[PDB]
Amino acid sequence: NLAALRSELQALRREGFSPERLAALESRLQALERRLAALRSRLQALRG
Amino acid sequence: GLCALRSELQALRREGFSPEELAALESELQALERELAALRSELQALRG
Repeated sequence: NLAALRSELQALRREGFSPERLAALESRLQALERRLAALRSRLQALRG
Repeated sequence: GLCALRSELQALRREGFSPEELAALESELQALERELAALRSELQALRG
């Protein structure tokens, strides 16, 4: 579902939408992914 | 994606992990869930 958000983000960049909000949405998406990866490593740490 | 981390967290509770142990993980999960819902509404905000 995250890649689906990236597809919608890129589609908005192709359609020439607001660069200020698409940039904040991109950096917000990069932050959420970098926090999901850390949350995966914590649950995985309980098994190794 | 994020759905697997929810199932991975719910399964830990099924494995005997008390809600106090996963409190840091369940609060980080919900913080990303609402982050995901906010990012989706921001997408509709541009198309709006």
